Amino acid sequence: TLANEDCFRHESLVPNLDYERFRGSWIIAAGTSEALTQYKCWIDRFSYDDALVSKYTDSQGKNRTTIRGRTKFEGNKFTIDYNDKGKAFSAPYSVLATDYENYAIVEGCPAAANGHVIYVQLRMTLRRFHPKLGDKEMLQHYTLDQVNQNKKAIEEDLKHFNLKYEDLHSTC
Repeated sequence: TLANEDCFRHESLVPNLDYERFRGSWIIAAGTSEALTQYKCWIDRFSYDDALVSKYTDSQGKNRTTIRGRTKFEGNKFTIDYNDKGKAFSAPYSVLATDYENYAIVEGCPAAANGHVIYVQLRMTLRRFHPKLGDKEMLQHYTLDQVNQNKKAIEEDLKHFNLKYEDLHSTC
């Protein structure tokens, strides 16, 4: 049970998380796990009642990977159950803070992060993302710009969990 989940280390600022406003596509900018640095520019798309599609690449944009799973939310807490494929990422997770529209801070316990990670995600939307002819660093520039537009709010929430953004590994 998520009710009895013991691996979370922090109290959420959004215990009554509105799942419908949190859904959508999110790009992971940075986190506390070195092992997750392998999976670059990770995008999680939460959809409908409980669908999740997650997409990433390696460090040279090679080996594009998609994994698909099912979520279950109880307030801020959610589990993802990936299919066989991506099992290392099936875990409980918890939204620690979000303004819904731009950013979220999330904690979780995947085997792939050696059991624990806190990460910062920015909303990925075609409303803000205009792909161009010839942008080699497409996702990368998006992410940095969106981090930078929301940097005060992100820093304030992180500080609340005894973190600073400059202590996180950059993962896009």
